[PDB]
Amino acid sequence: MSDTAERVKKIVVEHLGVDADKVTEGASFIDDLGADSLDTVELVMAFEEEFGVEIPDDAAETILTVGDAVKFIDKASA
Repeated sequence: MSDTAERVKKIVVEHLGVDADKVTEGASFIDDLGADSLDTVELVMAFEEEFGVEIPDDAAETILTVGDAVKFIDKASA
């Protein structure tokens, strides 16, 4: 039913190569996936280039769980 969620999650599943079910709003790419700030940054950049938006650097710091990254891309998408 979601437009941005499905997109973000999809890209994450095709990029990370993990399960989609695991990609939930409360899914932290840091712990849930056991990744570091690096992974988060990379993902953010990918989505930014995919949708074609412009966000600050601090944004990557605010993006912890899927819901964060998704909500961000959707917010900047407008």
